[PDB]
Amino acid sequence: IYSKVLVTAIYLALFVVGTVGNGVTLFTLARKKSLQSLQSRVDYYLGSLALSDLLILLFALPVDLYNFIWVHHPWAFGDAGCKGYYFLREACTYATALNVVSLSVELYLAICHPFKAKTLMSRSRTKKFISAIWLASALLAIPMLFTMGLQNLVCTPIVDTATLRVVIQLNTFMSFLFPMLVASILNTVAARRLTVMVHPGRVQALRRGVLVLRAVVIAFVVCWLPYHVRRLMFVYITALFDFYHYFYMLSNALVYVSAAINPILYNLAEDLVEDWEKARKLLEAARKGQDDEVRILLANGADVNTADETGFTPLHLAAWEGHLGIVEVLLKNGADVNANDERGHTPLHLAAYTGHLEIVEVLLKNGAGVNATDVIGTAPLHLAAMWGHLEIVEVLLKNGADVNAQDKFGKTPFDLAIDNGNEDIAEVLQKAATRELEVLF
Ligand SMILES: COc1cccc(OC)c1-c1cc(C(=O)N[C@]2(C(=O)O)[C@@H]3C[C@H]4C[C@H](C[C@@H]2C4)C3)nn1-c1ccnc2cc(Cl)ccc12
Repeated sequence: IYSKVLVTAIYLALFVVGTVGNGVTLFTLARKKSLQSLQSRVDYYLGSLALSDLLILLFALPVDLYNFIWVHHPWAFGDAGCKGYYFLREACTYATALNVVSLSVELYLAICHPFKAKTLMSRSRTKKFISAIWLASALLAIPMLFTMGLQNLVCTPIVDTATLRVVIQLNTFMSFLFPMLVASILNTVAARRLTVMVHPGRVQALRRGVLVLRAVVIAFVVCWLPYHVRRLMFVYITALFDFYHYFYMLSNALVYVSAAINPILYNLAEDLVEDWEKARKLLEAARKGQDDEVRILLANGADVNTADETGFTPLHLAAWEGHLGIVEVLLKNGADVNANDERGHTPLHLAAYTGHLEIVEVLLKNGAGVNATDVIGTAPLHLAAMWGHLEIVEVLLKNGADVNAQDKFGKTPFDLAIDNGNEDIAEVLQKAATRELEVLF
């Protein structure tokens, strides 16, 4: 009896947040206009999946909560509500299945037949086609009007178990399993081709669409499998009989919980990957040298102080690749000049390494740590003397570089200069050293 309240509270909560959630999602994707066509066509399929979820929450859930609340009470929705409850529930399972299949085809064609896709696909055609999806869904659901009926009050099948075993089997085959098999094959083949095509506005959309499709396909199996499993049992199939009763109950809730959380989830997940893509784009743009792309991303709201798995900020990559323009703009939008990575390298280490003179100047001008030492004990002057960048050694020494600094290997930059046959560079450190001796006295 106590559980009834607990289930009610949970079931009511799922209803209000589920209806409003899917409603907001429906109204949002409606207003939403994207320049990339596929972005739109993806959102059309995401609309009809939110509609399918909303219908089930408005029409089906309330009937269940009554069936749960009033156990073994008369069916109080008439023969119309009886036949209709299963029509809508069957009409939505088809709609969802045809959407995830239609979406996966459009996204397969995009990647694997682009110059066949360009000549076939359009926002208008997708919109007109998603109508056909809901028609087919309604026509495929018509048989459930005749299978279910009212008797003595129970909304129970009004047809033989033989004829009923057929429809349940035909339902589960192409409202599930067929879509699952088609979605996973097409999305796999496409995703493999996509990761190869990497090894532009349209190309961005594809990576988004493939993520979306893998997210909805995983969300589709977790929700509808225990349900369709439960259905499949009726067709084929004690003390555990009462224990297998819990599965039936658990499978219903799952369809509802999923349908209610998916909007709250998708939006939560979209935000994270939305920024994760911006940050990933900035790092690529910085290292590549697309000074244009960087400008756009920083305005968009990309994190100036992003990092790699290694701990390479954009300023590390720009300084390393020697993109003075990108270095200048990164510092302009408040990049950490003294930022460290795993090995403990600052940008000034990398600009002294590759030997970009003016970047070394800019980093120091914007307050770079001149003596900054890494894990191995190495400093920027070690690296300039190592590669023999005489001009960089000059400015480093000029900006208060420690000519004496030794590493873990017990080698100073003076030694490294000699050890690389850099006769000129070595001569400058000797001069610099004896000057430091005289001020020390
Ligand atoms: C022989 O059936 C099973 C055997 C083993 C496990 C089962 O479910 C966990 C089932 C099963 C499936 C359905 C099952 O899927 N009913 C429906 C439903 O979804 O509500 C009903 C009946 C038809 C038309 C329509 C849609 C389908 C199939 C309404 N109902 N159902 C059950 C039938 C009879 N007694 C059961 C007792 C227990 Cl403890 C659990 C399940 C039972």
